[PDB]
Amino acid sequence: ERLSTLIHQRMQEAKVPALSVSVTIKGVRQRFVYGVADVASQKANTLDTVYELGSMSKAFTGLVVQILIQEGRLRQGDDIITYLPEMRLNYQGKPASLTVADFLYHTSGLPLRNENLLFAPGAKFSYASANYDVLGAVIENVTGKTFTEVIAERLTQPLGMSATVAVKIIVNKASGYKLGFGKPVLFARNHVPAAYIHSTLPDMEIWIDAWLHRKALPATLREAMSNSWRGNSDVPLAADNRILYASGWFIDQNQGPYISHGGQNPNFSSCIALRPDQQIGIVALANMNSNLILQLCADIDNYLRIGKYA
Repeated sequence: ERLSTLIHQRMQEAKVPALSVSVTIKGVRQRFVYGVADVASQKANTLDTVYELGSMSKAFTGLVVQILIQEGRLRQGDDIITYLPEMRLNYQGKPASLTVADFLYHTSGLPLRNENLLFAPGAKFSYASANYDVLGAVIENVTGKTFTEVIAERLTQPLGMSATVAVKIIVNKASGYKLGFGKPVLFARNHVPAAYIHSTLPDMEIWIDAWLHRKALPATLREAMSNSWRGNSDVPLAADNRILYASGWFIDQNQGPYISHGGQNPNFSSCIALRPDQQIGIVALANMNSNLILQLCADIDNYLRIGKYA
């Protein structure tokens, strides 16, 4: 019957040592912080505990690419070769053509030179985490700066997300655990844009708030946020999935707009979901990789939408 029972039950069923969840609706927000950030040391999961975002880093990368487009320093249509001269890619026998968009929207067909594509670029949606390391490079080639600097310069400092960092060790970072019979501790520079932004719950709340009040930020950010939520429709959709991919977010119109993404690292998992017509923002951070954490934001959304999750 209760939101804390749902969250605590999912935490146990998923066997994640620590779970932090934040839920906001109509400007009322509650936090659910459970468990331990480090098992052996019995260090409690606190508001300060730092998590890996995994694929939820892609929304940060995607927003920056959008800011750069909004400024005229880039276009989605731009050939990738101009920014990454080295990486030429193959399809059939023929050297393929690739655009920034192909990376943003996961239509690249990446199985990085001398490589064969799974399909002609633009032909299909196929999620490849590597697509956003490519855009990490692009953002570097464009600004002449490091990804880490651009993220801090463009997004975290202006938004005041002090504990959020794209890392080129960080205290307060929870231990990462894997799952076998029982949970063994398991606690990559080119892969940070796709998967290695680190943040805290309060900082992810700030991020959620900026997206929920994006009409009241400086125009450059605001127009880039709008464009960030434009899903790519020029792909085949499956019979039971017509959801679109936008800049590091899944966009679903069913009982929507419902805007979301999961994070799935070796040792960490997470999910974020926004329903901006009701001012709903949900974020979950966990220190273990579980498929149930990925579904947790949708449980919470069901609970808010109809009072049922079972």
